[PDB]
Amino acid sequence: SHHWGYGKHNGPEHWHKDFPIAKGERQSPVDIDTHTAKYDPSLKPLSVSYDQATSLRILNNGHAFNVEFDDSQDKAVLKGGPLDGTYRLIQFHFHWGSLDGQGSEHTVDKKKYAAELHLVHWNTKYGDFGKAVQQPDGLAVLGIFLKVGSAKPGLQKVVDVLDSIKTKGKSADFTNFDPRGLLPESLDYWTYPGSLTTPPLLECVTWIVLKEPISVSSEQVLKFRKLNFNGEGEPEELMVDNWRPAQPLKNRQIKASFK
Ligand SMILES: NS(=O)(=O)c1ccc(NC(=S)Nc2ccc(F)cc2)cc1
Ligand code: NA
Ligand code: NA
Ligand SMILES: [Zn+2]
Repeated sequence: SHHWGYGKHNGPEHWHKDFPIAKGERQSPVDIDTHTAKYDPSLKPLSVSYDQATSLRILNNGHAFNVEFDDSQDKAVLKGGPLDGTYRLIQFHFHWGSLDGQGSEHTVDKKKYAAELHLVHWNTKYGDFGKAVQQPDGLAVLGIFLKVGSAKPGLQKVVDVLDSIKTKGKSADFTNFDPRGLLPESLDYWTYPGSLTTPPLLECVTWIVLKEPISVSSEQVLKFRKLNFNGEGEPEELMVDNWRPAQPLKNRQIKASFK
């Protein structure tokens, strides 16, 4: 069984030994150089259709926490933009720092944000998530930066349940959560082909990274930082700095949806 994480001994610089694709040609995250990304008039309008989203549960997996959705039907889907066809929401999670000056996976002109939200969707032409991650167009991840400032009211229900899932393997019922409350006003975005940012690092993702960050309060992010990577009863290792740094861009171009 694998033992990867974010520490010195098991962090991103070690992942390649068990997961050689770590050094592949389309790894994520990347730095988004805003002066090299080009506006693409071919991109169709982005469609985020979350009205019928059905959240179920929140889980501390020892790496982050996942808010999981019922994806047994097209209840919450992402379409348009660079995407061909229909991508179903399965879960969201975050990456964050020990300090407000770090935490995001993607960077913007080398700027690190305090955190990054990933809304994970799978291409319904492949039938199930497990099949989709074996395809180069299997997933679409909508990435949203978080900066510290004013509180995000739509985040507070997530913050308040974290006390109940402090340690690895703990879960809690998490019904009726509306992920629309985590979006910024603008859907302007950058897009490029990449990968999962954790093991197994599969090169199956179309990344759609929104330009406009959301603002969360210091108190909200402080509560993320009280989570634990460890299991119950084990020595405490605070769940902080669960982000992979930027990877080589290699042959890829980042396209902008906006002028
Ligand atoms: N940070 S991320 O790139 O958005 C990201 C999104 C999703 C996942 N993996 C999930 S949900 N399960 C999974 C399990 C077994 C596999 F073989 C493959 C994937 C990891 C990272
Ligand atoms: Na677009
Ligand atoms: Na915003
Ligand atoms: Zn992620």
